[PDB]
Amino acid sequence: SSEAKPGMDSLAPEDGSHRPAAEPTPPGAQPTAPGSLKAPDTRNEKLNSLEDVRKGSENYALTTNQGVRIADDQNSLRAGSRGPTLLEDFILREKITHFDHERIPERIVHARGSAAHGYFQPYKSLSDITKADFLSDPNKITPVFVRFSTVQGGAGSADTVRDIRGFATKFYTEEGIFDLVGNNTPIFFIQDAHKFPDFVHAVKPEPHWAIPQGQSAHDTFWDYVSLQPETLHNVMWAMSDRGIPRSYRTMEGFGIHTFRLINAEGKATFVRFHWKPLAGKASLVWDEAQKLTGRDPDFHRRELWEAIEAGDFPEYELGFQLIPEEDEFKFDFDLLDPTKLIPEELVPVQRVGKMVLNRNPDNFFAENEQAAFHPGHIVPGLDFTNDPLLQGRLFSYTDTQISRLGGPNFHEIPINRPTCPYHNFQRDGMHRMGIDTNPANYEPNSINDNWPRETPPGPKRGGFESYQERVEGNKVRERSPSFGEYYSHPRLFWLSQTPFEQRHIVDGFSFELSKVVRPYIRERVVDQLAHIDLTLAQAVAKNLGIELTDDQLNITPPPDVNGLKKDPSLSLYAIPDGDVKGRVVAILLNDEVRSADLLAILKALKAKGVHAKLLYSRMGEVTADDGTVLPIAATFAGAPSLTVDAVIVPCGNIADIADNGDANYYLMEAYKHLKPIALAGDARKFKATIKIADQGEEGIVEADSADGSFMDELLTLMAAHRVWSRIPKIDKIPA
Amino acid sequence: PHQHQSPLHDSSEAKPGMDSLAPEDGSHRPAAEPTPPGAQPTAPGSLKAPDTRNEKLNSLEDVRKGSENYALTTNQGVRIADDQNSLRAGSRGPTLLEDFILREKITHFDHERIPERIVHARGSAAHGYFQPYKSLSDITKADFLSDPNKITPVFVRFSTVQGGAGSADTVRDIRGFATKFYTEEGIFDLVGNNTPIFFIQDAHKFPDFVHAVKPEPHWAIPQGQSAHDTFWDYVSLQPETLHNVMWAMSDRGIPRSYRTMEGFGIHTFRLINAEGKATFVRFHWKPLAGKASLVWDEAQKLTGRDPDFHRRELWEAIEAGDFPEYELGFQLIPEEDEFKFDFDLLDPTKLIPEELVPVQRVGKMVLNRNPDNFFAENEQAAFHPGHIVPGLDFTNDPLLQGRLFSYTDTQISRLGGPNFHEIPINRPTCPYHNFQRDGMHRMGIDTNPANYEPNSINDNWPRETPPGPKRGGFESYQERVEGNKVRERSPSFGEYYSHPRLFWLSQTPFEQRHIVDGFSFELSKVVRPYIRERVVDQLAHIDLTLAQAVAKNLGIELTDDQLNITPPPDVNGLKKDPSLSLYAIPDGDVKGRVVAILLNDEVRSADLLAILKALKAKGVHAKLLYSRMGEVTADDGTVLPIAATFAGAPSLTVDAVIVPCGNIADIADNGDANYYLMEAYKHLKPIALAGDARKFKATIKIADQGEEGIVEADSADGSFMDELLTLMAAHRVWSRIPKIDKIPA
Amino acid sequence: GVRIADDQNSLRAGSRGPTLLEDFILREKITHFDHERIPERIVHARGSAAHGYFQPYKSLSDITKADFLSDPNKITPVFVRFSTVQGGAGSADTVRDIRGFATKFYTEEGIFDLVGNNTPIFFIQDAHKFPDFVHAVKPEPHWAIPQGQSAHDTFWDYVSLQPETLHNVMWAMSDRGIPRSYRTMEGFGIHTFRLINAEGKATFVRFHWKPLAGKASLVWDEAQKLTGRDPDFHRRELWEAIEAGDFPEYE
Amino acid sequence: ISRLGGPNFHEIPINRPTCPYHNFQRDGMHRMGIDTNPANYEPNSINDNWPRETPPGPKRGGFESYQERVEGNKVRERSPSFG
Amino acid sequence: EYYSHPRLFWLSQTPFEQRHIVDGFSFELSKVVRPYIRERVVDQLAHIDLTLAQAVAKNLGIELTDDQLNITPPPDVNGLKKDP
Ligand code: HEM
Ligand code: HEM
Ligand code: HEM
Repeated sequence: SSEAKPGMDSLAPEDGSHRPAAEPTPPGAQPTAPGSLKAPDTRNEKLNSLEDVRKGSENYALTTNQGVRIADDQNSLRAGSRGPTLLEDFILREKITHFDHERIPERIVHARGSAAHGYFQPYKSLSDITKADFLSDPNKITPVFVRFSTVQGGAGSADTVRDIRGFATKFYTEEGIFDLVGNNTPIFFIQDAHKFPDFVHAVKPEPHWAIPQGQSAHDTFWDYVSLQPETLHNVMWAMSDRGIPRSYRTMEGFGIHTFRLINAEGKATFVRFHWKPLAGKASLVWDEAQKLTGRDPDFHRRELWEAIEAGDFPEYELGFQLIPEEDEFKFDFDLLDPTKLIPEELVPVQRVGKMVLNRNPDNFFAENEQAAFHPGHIVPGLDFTNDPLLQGRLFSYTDTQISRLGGPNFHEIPINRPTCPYHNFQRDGMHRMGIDTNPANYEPNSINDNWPRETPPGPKRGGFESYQERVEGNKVRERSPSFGEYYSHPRLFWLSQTPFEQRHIVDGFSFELSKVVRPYIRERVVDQLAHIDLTLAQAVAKNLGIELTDDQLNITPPPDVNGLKKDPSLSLYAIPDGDVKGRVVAILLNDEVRSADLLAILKALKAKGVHAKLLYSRMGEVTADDGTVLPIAATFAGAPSLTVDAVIVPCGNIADIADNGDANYYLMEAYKHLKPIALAGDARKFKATIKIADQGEEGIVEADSADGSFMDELLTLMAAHRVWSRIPKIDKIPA
Repeated sequence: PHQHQSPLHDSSEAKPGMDSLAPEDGSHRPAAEPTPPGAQPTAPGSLKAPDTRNEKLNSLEDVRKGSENYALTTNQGVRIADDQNSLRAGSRGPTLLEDFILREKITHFDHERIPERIVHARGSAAHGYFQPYKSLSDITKADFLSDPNKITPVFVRFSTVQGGAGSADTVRDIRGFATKFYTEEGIFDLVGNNTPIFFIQDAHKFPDFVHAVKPEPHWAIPQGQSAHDTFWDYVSLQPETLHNVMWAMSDRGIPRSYRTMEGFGIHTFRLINAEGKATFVRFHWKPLAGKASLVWDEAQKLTGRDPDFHRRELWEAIEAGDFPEYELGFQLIPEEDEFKFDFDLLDPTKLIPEELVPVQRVGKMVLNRNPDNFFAENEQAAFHPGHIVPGLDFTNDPLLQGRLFSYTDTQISRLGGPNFHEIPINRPTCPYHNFQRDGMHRMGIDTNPANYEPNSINDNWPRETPPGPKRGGFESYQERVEGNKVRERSPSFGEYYSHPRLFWLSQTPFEQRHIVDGFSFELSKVVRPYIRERVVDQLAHIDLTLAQAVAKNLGIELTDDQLNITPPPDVNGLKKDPSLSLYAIPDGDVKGRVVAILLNDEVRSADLLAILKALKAKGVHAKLLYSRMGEVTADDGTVLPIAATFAGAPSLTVDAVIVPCGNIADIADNGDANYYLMEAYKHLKPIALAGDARKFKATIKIADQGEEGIVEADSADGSFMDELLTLMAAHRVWSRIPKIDKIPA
Repeated sequence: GVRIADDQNSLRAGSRGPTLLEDFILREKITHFDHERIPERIVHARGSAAHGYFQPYKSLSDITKADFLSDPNKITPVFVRFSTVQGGAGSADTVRDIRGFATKFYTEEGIFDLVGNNTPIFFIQDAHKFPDFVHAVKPEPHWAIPQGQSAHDTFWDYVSLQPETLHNVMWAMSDRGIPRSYRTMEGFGIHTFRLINAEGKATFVRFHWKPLAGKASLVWDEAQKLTGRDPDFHRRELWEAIEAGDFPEYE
Repeated sequence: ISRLGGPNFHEIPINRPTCPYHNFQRDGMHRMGIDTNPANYEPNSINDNWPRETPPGPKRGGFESYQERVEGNKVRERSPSFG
Repeated sequence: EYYSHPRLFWLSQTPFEQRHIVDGFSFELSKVVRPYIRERVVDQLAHIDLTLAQAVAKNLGIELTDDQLNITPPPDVNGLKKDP
């Protein structure tokens, strides 16, 4: 009955094993913790400015929100032991009221997201092309807050779904907040913002039954796509492995729209923003990603948090595609068309700076959930263009943030606050934090000598002025004829893919269309694919039991994009960029592990910054051949192959795990998913479960012992991400 | 010199770069020192009195925003170049959707308003401090009452009840008097009214009573008035309302200032000491400035001439250094004495007569600083009687019981969520730590690994604190509860006429006349005559003299049966209690009062010098009035600045009128000057006439020999000013009442 | 009520010009879209519902004066929502959790809501502990992990320190925590309530829902993998059974 | 939106049109209207593209803005004619 | 009283249902990072049923103390050992 009474006092273990070490530790070594407790020495101007709202807990009394000390937090106030609860229990009512009101509306789109703190630093001054203060000095450090997201799913949906990913960066500049709100693909599905609710309604769960969550694999999405060919380009990206990234650290970022850079002389240069991952480009395979939404719906959120806790800081290079004003009409596509990409072969990405994400938040709700990004948040030195999708976004973000964040003072929520000064004549509104002392709440005023005052535009610390673009035309609701091309960009993307990426696009479309109940929708989508590429259209049609007509086989292919048939920068894997730091290997233990193998495996993995998870049939410990006590991180079922990048089976008492269904399935799944597998000594007997002949094959590392050559072979395979050459062999594998 | 021309006459007013617009002489800036009302423009508290400070005011510095020498920016910190124009395609073209500066500015403006308070929507607030006279550790373990040297910052909001946030101050209504104590052991809110009782007994009836008093639902009329059918319909059918109605119909319902009214918690609460002993308590606020009220005609007309009179007077008194001061008082009743009275201690429609249980002086509260921003500090302030601290507890009073639920519930929608305690004005100054998370507008960033208890992950922190003599956890007094679950009023509450009778007989004859006139005026506004008759029938159960006088004014004749109604009994042997009268016991202070001085084009400087010297010595303010603004020149050449016109600052706004000598012919035939005196005369205010100004006695129908309340002499001097200040100490000239009815004003 | 001529384009100054603030059609369409979401339920945010009817077998006037239970021919329309507890509105169906079973009875004498779960008991004894228990089971505050799972430190920390939770924990750990369908689980009001008859006599009562389809549950590996292959499995099965005429029935 | 608690303020009885109103807008706080349309987007084939756009015409036609000619640079500037 | 109702439930289950309860606890506790929490939960299970606690402990590499093996089972519920 002591559990139902005040107080329980000290409940922590005497050994202090409840507390995680405040130092970089590998994933699973320590319990995860709020950022300021895990890495207190990791700081920047924004993190430091948040100290005034940080609340501790240690050695403090439990109180009401009014500061009244609570004596009993286990019971309601009642008339007797077994009596009715009394209306006068203000402690119960305050505690329950706050609980009852915890939830706020989720984001209309990108509701599912994971965020981190970091910093940006430019390589050199960009004063020749932009007067933006954050890009003016190589020694200028700009704090950032980045949120990565899916699009369709709710805040409680799964991470490894097939979707476009959001990549939003809040720059806390000395001249205002700049939000770069992008996606992991260089194009969007639609051309004009007016269609945004139509497209979103089509991709989102269907209105009658609210199915499916985090999936475009349903009738309404494909109905919209079939009737709106402008969507075909982004659909091609979503159907590719781009739609299933391995991690937020292994995907690209793009602003999509052409914006303008404005220099001190007033010269405008067209710009498209890019984020290039230091970890390279890497994606999952469909079966692995779908099953991973089951085994770990928080996979990406977890991987992001744990990489930062390990010191494997996600790093991205900021890049600009720069086009002079006089080159506006030099391309086959309209620069203002967000369904069109600018090929890197035509306009190269100029590396401008680097962003490092080095600290997790303290409280997910207060920092991540309440963060408000808006592409309308630009600074002097930047400007918009007439892109009709960007134009509409400018209205949307401010409007949605009012209801989501409960009013017009959302900029006063700590995460959203600028670190630079902010002063104006705006007043009141729900939850007003700032107390204005200004005698005047209007301008022009004489009572406060007209302060705060306007600042003229200038080279630095000047007021914002829009680029004086010449506008000529009649007031029309009309799409520009220049935007009326829908097939060349999807064709360019398709031909830029490797044959194995092309197979994955075919399988992506085939799987999704098989989930469409109305067959005519499938047929209409296949007809659209025939206007892109006949090989793609035939391969999808075959998987759907659809036969193409003679007329469909005679469809003239769309033209090249300014002479380009393909661009290898559009492929995830064509150009190698694979880094092993931060990757994870499963190590399948047995009851009498050969310690020499394990010592060599771990030493080689550590040298490359590759993590390991020791797996067994149960938790606790196992004892090696030399007496070394090995702690078990998880079971074979607990941390499936889906969650790792490679599998290593060291030697020892193999008979212990040879007939274990879970051990054999672990290898079969990793095999099917094209993951590198390494087998030492008697572990080579597992080749039988994966149908591999005695002579072996590429992608299966094997030797008498785990040593120098063995580990170099496995790490080289890990640098290539997956064993693509294994694809013809997986179809026979029951996994 | 005084011919300042505008810096803007052309298209430059539509362009950026208007730059410095303040006058070169710096006359735009008010002096950051105590100044009398109207001497300087009013200003935010931190700019007017920067040296006036307390723990709460100091803790608000982190959210205070400046302005001087700063760039005009968006809420994102982006410097604005042009705040005069929208972005358009050409100078005569359409506004562009891409104008984010316009949209942010208009969005914030479009969302400025929040719901007003359901009741007490009209209010005025100030910062201050409380300090107890001595330790009260024998009766309460409350930290704020434990040491005479312990200073507790306060935030007080005074209010009306019925009217909206934009309604008038000098209405006939009950007034709210809410005090937020920022104690070291939590926030304690003492949420009271200016009368010792409420209209109703059980909280379940609160929406019925409020809906009846509020504007009628079909047409939303009347504002700030109980003078309508529904209110009197409810009163006529609910005799429990009669006691507070008597207070509302008296001059208590029309206070002169928030500084000149009493405050009461109404409910019996409990004080809990370190030994666990409970003592029943009723809270009182005793005004240092004494008790003073307006008269009906004066109050009603003042809602027109200055709907902001009380808000204004409160703000200016603090700016002048005439700080509102109130003594905290306790009526203490031992637990064993619970059933010793004719009335139920838990009945909020019953007062505890001071003759039976005296008010014990406990401490003093001083309001010494105005807020910086009315919306941020006053509008967003959230008071709740449920906000008690260890050393205090509730009782079973059925009105208090329901209040405990209401305040938290209303504050969620009014203040946009459960984090309203994070709004700067509402924040405790003492530590606050718990496992509550999220909610709209969450400011606090919790670093605790645990958001639950019991927990081992944070070694169970924050932790429960056992109850104790000081710094202990809150524990409810272990009151014995015995009875069946019932929706039933206690028979003990079923007495409605003795307390209204006690109040009535405690009033002076002139206060009694004002109660009769209050009821008569209000009931004359009721359209359905049967309602008037039913109310008169209720008055006959209180006092026959009262009922007959009201009935006469309404053309109603009392029946033989009504004339034979047995009067209600005394209250524990008391027929009356002089503490219930505003004026029976003198307590009139002159400091902070205002005198209108009616100037002429050639004022006798000797009179004006003597008048101003004597007023200043007593801390009485003066306003120099004339037929126009600017200046007038005295007989000796002294240049006199005019504060307002006769029409601009009417007699309603002042406590007394002085007319010095000089060129009286200049103002003798001025309608406004004569009406000024006629109005002040009708409203029973002291009037002083020097030399040729005595010719004004003809407009007020006063004989050559004069009368009490009219100060007159050959010149304004020592005796003249002492006579006027003695009249001002008595507040009004009650003896003048029989003469005012013939006055056309 | 204004007829729209073109729902494909924003209003702009020229075919490649800026969007104009005067496009009231665009702004209304985007404003509504921008404000579609409302807060999800604090608990039981993931749920699936259907319309139906209730009918008593005989008059229960001897034990209760409740009008909906007074006549065997009295048909009471119902709205039922089945749910999980921990997960968001976008979380998966076949998680290991307790299930909600809420019934709204549209009676002739007012709405009666029978708000129950698929287990006969709850985790805790006093409502004061509800935010403590919920915060412990929900995603951890620093990183908002895990979704739809009690398989994390804070939940088991609370359970280890609060033995009153053990009973409902046993039920959650059993196959009761992974039902095959909402049609194949029991329902309970958990609390003892009172029935009051016309003579004023009180009888203590505990409410039960007995599935006509019987009791059936998944196995853990299947339930977990099914949160991946079909996170909408229960919502789908409920909708489709109704569309097929295989009406969920409960006594 | 803030004064009336959401985007469905047109469903408040006084604000309701007396003429028909049908579109693809959904949800929002206090949604009164229960949409039966299988589609909540356009173009759609699942509901044969209904509700449909109406071309502008003499009566009962769709709204079209007057094709005013716009010529000028993007400026934050008062017209001298207003001075 | 916290153990007699969990025991009644446990004893009312089929051996395959009991195996599934053991596996439920084992899988969940394997996901708990702090080992002392797993041990404290196993200690609670020992106050319910020793067969249940031992089976969960084995899957977690936890060894029950002599004191834990000597924990007296909670009483039956009004004479019932099981309710099918
Ligand atoms: C280039 C095409 C687009 C991109 C790259 C994009 C990207 C994003 C991203 C990354 C977020 C989430 C930011 C966060 O982490 O909180 C988001 C939020 C959102 N976007 Fe966009 N978006 C696009 C187009 C649109 C359009 C056309 C509209 C509407 C006209 C729109 C309306 C919204 C809204 C309402 C939100 C939720 C904002 C909030 O609640 O704070 N987006 N978008
Ligand atoms: C002794 C009888 C009563 C007294 C002295 C009293 C006094 C007051 C005062 C002074 C205020 C305004 C606080 C401020 O300045 O912000 C107020 C507000 C209010 N009162 Fe009472 N009240 C009484 C009874 C009730 C009852 C019975 C209820 C309902 C159960 C109630 C509900 C409210 C509500 C809902 C507000 C608005 C508070 C807010 O919006 O922050 N009051 N009361
Ligand atoms: C016998 C124990 C309990 C049972 C069976 C139970 C059951 C449920 C169910 C089924 C719902 C979802 C109704 C729906 O489909 O919308 C729910 C909602 C909820 N429950 Fe309970 N509950 C219990 C205890 C609690 C406690 C102790 C509290 C708080 C003190 C609580 C607070 C809530 C809240 C706030 C909601 C959301 C209601 C809404 O947003 O409409 N529940 N509960």
